[PDB]
Amino acid sequence: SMRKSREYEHVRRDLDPNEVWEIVGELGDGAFGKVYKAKNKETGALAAAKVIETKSEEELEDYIVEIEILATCDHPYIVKLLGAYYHDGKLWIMIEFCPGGAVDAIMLELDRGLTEPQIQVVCRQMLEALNFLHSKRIIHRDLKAGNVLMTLEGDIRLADFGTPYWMAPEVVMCETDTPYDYKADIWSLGITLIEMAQIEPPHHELNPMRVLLKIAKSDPPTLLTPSKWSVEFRDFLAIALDKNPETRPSAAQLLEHPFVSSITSNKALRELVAEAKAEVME
Ligand SMILES: Cc1ccc(-n2nc(C(C)(C)C)cc2NC(=O)Nc2ccc(OCCN3CCOCC3)c3ccccc23)cc1
Repeated sequence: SMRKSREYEHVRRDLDPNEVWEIVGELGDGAFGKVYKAKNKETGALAAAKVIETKSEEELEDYIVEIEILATCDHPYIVKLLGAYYHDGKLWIMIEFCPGGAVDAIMLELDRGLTEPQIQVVCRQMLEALNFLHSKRIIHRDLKAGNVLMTLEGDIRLADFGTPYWMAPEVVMCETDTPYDYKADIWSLGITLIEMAQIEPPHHELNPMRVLLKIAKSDPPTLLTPSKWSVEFRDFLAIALDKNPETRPSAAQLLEHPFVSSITSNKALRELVAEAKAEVME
């Protein structure tokens, strides 16, 4: 047999998105692609929409993988799928708009890194989400501050905009599957905490040519000024930034670590997003 133009479970090809969704503007960009802000026709709910110019039905089948993953990952600390449409020769993906901004953009505008209680909340929530991702046998593979988006309410939304300062050593060294692929996120998480503490990641100052080398041959990175930080934090990094994927701890194991195991309030991150919000206009 052979199938032509299959009907995908979370996609509607029988309806224009412009019936439901009003294009309000361009949400900036990098080298990611073409993303747009949009308003709901019935409710006025804000959302972000990306559009891809798919030539063939073989291409379309590739790009919908992102939709299948987004749909199956319904969790309080992960971007949330609202819908997908395939109209004309354009695939539309939409998720709930995030008005806090990426954690790195927050750091840029304040010209300062996060405080420790700020880092603790991000860490605990990132951990809750990774534990869920690994629950579904899904690996992120590109964790960094730029993929941590913020709401005004105080909670993160984990994203992925699909140079390698956050790459795990076993992945740097690889020349070719393995039972400890999920662990690579845990290295990247650790590098993300240092990025959040010091604005930039380790080895930021080097020729990018040298970065894979440096990561392969160096001892795990540590905080530039340990005295400024808690013992719980330094210890957390030490066991998270383990070069052996086999002895590196799971997301679940770290949740029990005293650096995050008593964090219940999201307050410090509510307070953070507000400062950033207040300095947008002045
Ligand atoms: C191949 C592939 C497969 C899966 C993914 N993938 N995996 C995840 C998990 C792991 C977190 C569940 C998430 C994603 N994808 C994303 O999070 N992708 C996106 C990033 C940034 C965006 O917009 C910019 C930000 N914008 C403005 C602020 O408010 C939020 C929206 C997006 C706008 C609309 C639709 C998707 C967007 C990625 C790639």
